[PDB]
Amino acid sequence: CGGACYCRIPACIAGERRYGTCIYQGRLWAFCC
Amino acid sequence: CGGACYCRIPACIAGERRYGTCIYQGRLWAFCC
Repeated sequence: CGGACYCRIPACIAGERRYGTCIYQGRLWAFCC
Repeated sequence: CGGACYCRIPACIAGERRYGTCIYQGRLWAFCC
């Protein structure tokens, strides 16, 4: 629980920060932790 | 708990499935959940 990350379009959730980009299912996403 | 996934080189660990790819700090990683 915690210490991990997610992919989100268009942006990360308030409280999180964008650390890079995901490539998933042929779309680009924000990589958020 | 936030995100549940990680970026790993070279591959995911036990208990995980690869969902895509991360672009992080100028390189490519396995996106694992």
